[PDB]
Amino acid sequence: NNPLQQQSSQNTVPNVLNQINQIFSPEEQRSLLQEAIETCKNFEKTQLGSTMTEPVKQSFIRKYINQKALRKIQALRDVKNNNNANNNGSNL
Repeated sequence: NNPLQQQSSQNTVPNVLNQINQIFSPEEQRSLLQEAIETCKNFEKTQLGSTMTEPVKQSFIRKYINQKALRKIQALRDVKNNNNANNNGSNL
């Protein structure tokens, strides 16, 4: 009787950026973007408090959103027999 807390497979899952429109609604994405900007200021206060270029901040937001998306996907992975699917087809 070994203890069980959680278990999830780890692997590189590419082509997840295009799935951001399926994982999150655009209205939600806009809110997340605004939150990410505020988060960037939070990051700025702790580290990197000087002249910063725009792409590094943009990359930080993209990484932040992607990490959050992965957590959400993992949260939905907690249900068994649950996976993303197109759910579009026709029987003919």
